[PDB]
Amino acid sequence: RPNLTWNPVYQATTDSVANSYMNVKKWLPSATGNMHSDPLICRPVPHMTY
Amino acid sequence: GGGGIGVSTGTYDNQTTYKFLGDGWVEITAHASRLLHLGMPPSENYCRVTVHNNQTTGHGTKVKGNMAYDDTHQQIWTPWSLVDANAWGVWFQPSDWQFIQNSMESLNLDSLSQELFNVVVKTVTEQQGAGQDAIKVYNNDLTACMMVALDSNNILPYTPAAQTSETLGFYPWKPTAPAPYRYYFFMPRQLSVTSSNSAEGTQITDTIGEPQALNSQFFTIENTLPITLLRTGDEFTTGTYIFNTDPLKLTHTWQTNRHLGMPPRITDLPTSDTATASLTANGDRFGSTQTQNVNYVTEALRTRPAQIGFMQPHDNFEANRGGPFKVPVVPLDITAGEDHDANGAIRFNYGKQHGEDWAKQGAAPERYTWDAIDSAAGRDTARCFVQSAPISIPPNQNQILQREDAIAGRTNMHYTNVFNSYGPLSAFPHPDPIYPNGQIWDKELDLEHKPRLHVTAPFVCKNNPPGQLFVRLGPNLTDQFDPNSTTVSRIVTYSTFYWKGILKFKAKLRPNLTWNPVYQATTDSVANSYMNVKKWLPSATGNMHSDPLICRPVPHMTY
Amino acid sequence: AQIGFMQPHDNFEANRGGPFKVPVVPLDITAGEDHDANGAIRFNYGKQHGE
Amino acid sequence: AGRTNMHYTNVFNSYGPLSAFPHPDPIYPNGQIWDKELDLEHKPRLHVTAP
Amino acid sequence: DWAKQGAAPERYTWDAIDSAAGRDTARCFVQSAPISIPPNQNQILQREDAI
Amino acid sequence: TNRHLGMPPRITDLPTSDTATASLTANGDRFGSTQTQNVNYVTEALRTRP
Amino acid sequence: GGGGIGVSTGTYDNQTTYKFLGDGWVEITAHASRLLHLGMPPSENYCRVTVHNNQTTGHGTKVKGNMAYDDTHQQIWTPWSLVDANAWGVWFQPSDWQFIQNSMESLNLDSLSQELFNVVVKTVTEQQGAGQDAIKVYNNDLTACMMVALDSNNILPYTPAAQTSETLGFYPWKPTAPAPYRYYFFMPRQLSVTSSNSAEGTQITDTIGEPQALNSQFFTIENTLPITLLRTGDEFTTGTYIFNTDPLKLTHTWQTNRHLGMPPRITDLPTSDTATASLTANGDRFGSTQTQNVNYVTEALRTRPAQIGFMQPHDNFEANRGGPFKVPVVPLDITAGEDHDANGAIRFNYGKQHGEDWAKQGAAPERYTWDAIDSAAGRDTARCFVQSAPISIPPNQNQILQREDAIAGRTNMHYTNVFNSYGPLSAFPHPDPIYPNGQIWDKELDLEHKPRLHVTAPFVCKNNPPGQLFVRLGPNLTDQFDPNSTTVSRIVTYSTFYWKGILKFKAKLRPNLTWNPVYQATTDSVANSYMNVKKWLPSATGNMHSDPLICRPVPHMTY
Ligand SMILES: CC(=O)N[C@@H]1[C@@H](O)[C@H](O[C@H]2O[C@H](CO)[C@H](O)[C@H](O[C@]3(C(=O)O)C[C@H](O)[C@@H](NC(C)=O)[C@H]([C@H](O)[C@H](O)CO)O3)[C@H]2O)[C@@H](CO)O[C@H]1O
Ligand SMILES: CC(=O)N[C@@H]1[C@@H](O)[C@H](O[C@H]2O[C@H](CO)[C@H](O)[C@H](O[C@]3(C(=O)O)C[C@H](O)[C@@H](NC(C)=O)[C@H]([C@H](O)[C@H](O)CO)O3)[C@H]2O)[C@@H](CO)O[C@H]1O
Ligand SMILES: CC(=O)N[C@@H]1[C@@H](O)[C@H](O[C@H]2O[C@H](CO)[C@H](O)[C@H](O[C@]3(C(=O)O)C[C@H](O)[C@@H](NC(C)=O)[C@H]([C@H](O)[C@H](O)CO)O3)[C@H]2O)[C@@H](CO)O[C@H]1O
Repeated sequence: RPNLTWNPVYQATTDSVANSYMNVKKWLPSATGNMHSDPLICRPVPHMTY
Repeated sequence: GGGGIGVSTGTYDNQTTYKFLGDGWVEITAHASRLLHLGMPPSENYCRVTVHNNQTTGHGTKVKGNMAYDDTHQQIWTPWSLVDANAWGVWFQPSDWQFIQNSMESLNLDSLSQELFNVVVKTVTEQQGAGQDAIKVYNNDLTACMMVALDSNNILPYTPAAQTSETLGFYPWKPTAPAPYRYYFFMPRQLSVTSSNSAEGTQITDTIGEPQALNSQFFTIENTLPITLLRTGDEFTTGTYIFNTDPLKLTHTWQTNRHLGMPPRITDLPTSDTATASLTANGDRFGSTQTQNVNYVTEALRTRPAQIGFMQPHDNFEANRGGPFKVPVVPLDITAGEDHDANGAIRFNYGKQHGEDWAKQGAAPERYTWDAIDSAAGRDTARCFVQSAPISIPPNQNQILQREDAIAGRTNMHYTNVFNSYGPLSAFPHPDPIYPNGQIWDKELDLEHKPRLHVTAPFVCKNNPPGQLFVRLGPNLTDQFDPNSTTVSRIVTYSTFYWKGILKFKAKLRPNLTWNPVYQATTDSVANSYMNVKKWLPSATGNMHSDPLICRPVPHMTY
Repeated sequence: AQIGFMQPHDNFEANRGGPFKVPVVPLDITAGEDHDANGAIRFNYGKQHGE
Repeated sequence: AGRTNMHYTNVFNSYGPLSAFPHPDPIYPNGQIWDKELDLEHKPRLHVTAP
Repeated sequence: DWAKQGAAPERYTWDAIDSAAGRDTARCFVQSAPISIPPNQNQILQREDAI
Repeated sequence: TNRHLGMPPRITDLPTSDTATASLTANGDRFGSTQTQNVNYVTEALRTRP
Repeated sequence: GGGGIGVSTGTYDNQTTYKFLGDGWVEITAHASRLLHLGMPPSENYCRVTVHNNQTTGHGTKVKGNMAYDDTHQQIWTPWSLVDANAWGVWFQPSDWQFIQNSMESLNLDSLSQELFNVVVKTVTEQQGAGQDAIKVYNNDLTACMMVALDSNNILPYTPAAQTSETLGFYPWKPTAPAPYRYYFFMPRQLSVTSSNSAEGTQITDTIGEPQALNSQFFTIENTLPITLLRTGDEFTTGTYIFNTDPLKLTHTWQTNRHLGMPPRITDLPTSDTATASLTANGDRFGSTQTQNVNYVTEALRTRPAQIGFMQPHDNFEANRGGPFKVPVVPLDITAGEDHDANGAIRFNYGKQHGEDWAKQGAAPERYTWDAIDSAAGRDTARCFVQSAPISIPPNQNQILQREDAIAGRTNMHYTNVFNSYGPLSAFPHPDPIYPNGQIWDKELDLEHKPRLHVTAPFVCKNNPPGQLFVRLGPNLTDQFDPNSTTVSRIVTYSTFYWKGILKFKAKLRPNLTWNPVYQATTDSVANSYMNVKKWLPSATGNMHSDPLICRPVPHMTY
């Protein structure tokens, strides 16, 4: 993608905030090995239409 | 050498040349030159300005039913200005338009080249005089520079000035000015839908939101475009853009679904010139219909190849995260019912530089409504009707949906307002060009899938539109400058520069194959006539006005 | 996607040339025998064409 | 609109970007074979009279 | 989630990331031409209007 | 959206304070194009969009 | 020919181009252009100025225990100014930084080129007006000249302005100014070490010394550098410097000594997701330790290959012939104890041109503390402890040196303050770059033996750094000039010139080999969030602020 905007752009990122849809814990294996893959965001960068 | 402060850096040329090539092909090269006045930007800072009309009185949005008066939005104000010349009037004398409309059958864009020359930057100083009437002295800042930028890759938001009537002037002998460049910035916007009859307690929700990262884009001319500094003896050239577009028909249609295919056979020829003719009994007549409950064929029930034109929802004020908006309507024939909104008539407001009578005093702008010249795809809402199948002719009050029929108990609401007949059989003409207050070319929308046509311009660049030309005056700093201070004392400075553009068109002479004489755009001397030549003649005081001219005067057979 | 589509019935639109039955894409009358809703084509012919 | 025999179906158009329909069937022997296209800058997807 | 016990399947609703082509039905409205601003209860088709 | 297409309306003057809004030219005196003729004013909502 | 007063002598270019070469290599060419305002030097004489704060009150050095407030020093003031652009913000939009941080894994300097163009020298004259409000008239001195010098051989003292926040502005649309060049001159300096609790009679020794030949060096730009006189139609070019430096990692580490090597084998897998696991009895566990008094192996006693990070003396105010100075500390992780000083956190104070909210009123500068993004080499002083050999676990109050233990009877003094664990096994990460208030490159110290790294910049030229650019306005003498007189009547004169620089970088795209999603630098719309996009968006009044952005967001395996 090209970068031509002064303002920083929104990017898909994980966090450590508790009960956060993006808590890395979700994409990490459990102690028993249980794994889950919740849907990830797409098209995070905006583009000018006109 | 070539560069010099005392030498001119360009040539004023404003003439439309016609080169007839052959087989009826015409190369129309339109030269346009204008003098531009640029001043210092009130601020040298990019600004995120918010406009919000929450007034609880007048045309505010806290007034029940003023939803349409919504002018709320956020925009990035830029110290840069824009030299936009995308309007038919900036490229052709009224006569040129007439010749093309009356003699040519097709017109397509070819190439565009633009040049900035003869830059003059001047400083204003005030000398003290008697009566305390300080005189203003204008001096030449030979070393001063004007910043010029061209966005060829079209990275910055496209802003056609024609819509705001902020394009260059339509009169080559009058000075002009560029338009301050500005672009919308996403801002959450929600406005409740109410009515003048809504309960007094009804609370209207007029709310604006804080910037959202997912949709926040801030661009600066400096961090995106290469900027050329222009001094008195400097010139700018934009090269030669090539237009890749679809040709525009200079002819109108007239054939409705009732004029498609072999007409019904008359029994016998009319007896007298004042006599009508008779067809075979509908029951005995041969033909094809799509209604089976009936055992007869009538011109109205006859199956036609397709649908010329289509019904369009009226005042469909849709609403997104950006507030309510009038859904655009394909410009078609208002018909004999003069149903402008039903057919998308375009009413535009303009100023003296764009054809308002210079004599006209008062701020009130000139307002003209453009009705499509087309006479084939229009819809007369008052005559349109829907019947119940199995078709029963004649029907009863409960077997037909006439327009007067109220919808949802709203007396003035009719199915026509919410009826969309667009389908795979809908066939309509393309928007007519509007000299001289009409945008010529337009940028396509970067959506994976796009609209069939744009209601604002007859031409849509099929790839990348001509680059926007940006101009600004640099801060003329004084002796006192604190880089850590917001305030920036600056020398009053203005600049004048000449702009020249060359727009080329590929047109083709129209064929003449009709016995009857054809309708042509002509002027007259009849008093109070929209075409009284006096209108396009200079006044005694020199006042000039250019009222819109007709287009597509010659009809062409549709089927 | 959508196989087929609903089509306005007896949309008699009107221009400068008078009223006209809007054509309907010929589709399946279905088990409801909805001919007009699906644009059934009824044609009238003479001896030279199969009468 | 209080019309007993009028139903939303009569004024309902579901044509959209997802609508997919077959093309008109030829009708031996009383059927037009070829047809002329309409000289409109933009044209219909198909003609109901000819395949 | 492998831990999630019970037959009940995992259910997720995907909302389009797009923020430009959506339609807020509650805010959408249709007015009568000739347009009269501000309109009266009989000059505007608000959503709450029953059909 | 359609409300973010084309050159925005010209603000009369820049906002005075960071907490201040801006004013446009009177809709009656404002220049522009609409598809509604029963009205003699141009409003961002009534503005003709491509 | 090419030279002319009316012709421009350069092009404004401020865009970051990204050229993807292959195998993931990226050529990042950063163009930066700024308008500079230069004024007449208050004096045209080089001056040996002495600063000495001997006040017996307030923040003076005759106050017991104000040793740290020492600002005493001698400097050679020069009529010359310096065009320094050694700061990350002067070369990249906030977005550019984010893209590089989130997508690239390495970054190295390549080449640097600088150009001075469009020189404009103007004179200020005052005309008498009513109300005795003399107006200031600004005229063009076409024949005036601006003196430019480049010290490529680096003979003059190196002065990175970034440290004084005196580099060029970080906003390309705002005018900027160079920084007055000045360099320290050796001056004997001795200050006694006292405490707020010292005896009232305690006499503090605050003494300064006379210049010492053994250490006296006076340099003048004129007698050391070739000077280029620049007139309105003149241009300066510094050529293309080539950077010979070591690449910078754009990734952080997380592995401490407790995360090095094969982990201990769990007896059995955890039973429930909420259950922990058990290892083999430390007595029966296999492994290697460096403590023999114990017959067991514990993760903490396990022998590790080396030492990730190291303890550093706190506030080691060492003292030479130049007075006391805070010994620098390798920037590391403040850890969960937030031990900033123990880990060398960098707190910097800057002004509007460098990211202070333009709205912020008051002289008070913006103050930000930079904590190293690293999470592996930090030291939590509160948790650190030293035990006595033969190791006795658990130890007694006399067998362990906990932090709270006072040293030399000073209650708040702890061994940690005087403990240095740097050794042959110490392994630490290199200083993180700090957009946008961070020095990029730095000069190496001409000592026969040099430091492993510099705490001020991520890049150290391994040979000779880019030459410093010096600019000054020549004395505009009047009619009255006495060469034998010290006083020099001069015409008020100021100059404005455009600076353009091209900095090129060799970067490499990061690899993705982890199942879990990776942490990326992102903005949000959450209210009062350090990353609320509103911060990097222009205000309604145009106020702009650039708060520091995170770096090295992606982690990399250390061992
Ligand atoms: C006569 C009738 O049955 N109804 C008219 C109706 O036509 C009229 O609408 C327009 O026509 C009048 C005719 O005088 C007038 O033109 C109106 O307003 C102006 C305008 O918008 O300012 C007057 C301007 O002078 C004119 N422009 C020029 C330079 O001639 C424009 C322009 O011609 C018009 O916008 C084209 O559509 O029209 C028109 O709105 C309305 C007026 O309320 O009602 C009856 O008078
Ligand atoms: C809070 C409010 O105003 N209204 C909520 C409404 O949002 C909620 O709908 C969803 O949100 C809740 C929030 O806890 C919950 O997520 C609901 O149901 C589940 C589901 O469908 O099973 C729970 C799942 O755990 C979740 N998936 C995972 C793995 O996290 C899914 C999924 O997030 C969701 O389908 C995405 O749309 O949601 C959601 O339906 C409804 C619930 O009745 O009403 C209020 O609680
Ligand atoms: C909350 C707690 O346990 N202790 C806080 C402690 O964090 C705080 O130190 C800093 O954090 C506060 C939080 O509001 C504030 O940021 C302090 O001072 C400022 C400053 O130095 O001027 C305020 C500025 O607005 C800010 N910069 C900007 C533009 O946001 C800077 C900057 O964020 C900071 O220097 C980064 O380290 O901080 C901080 O010093 C102290 C304050 O005494 O004690 C508790 O409040």
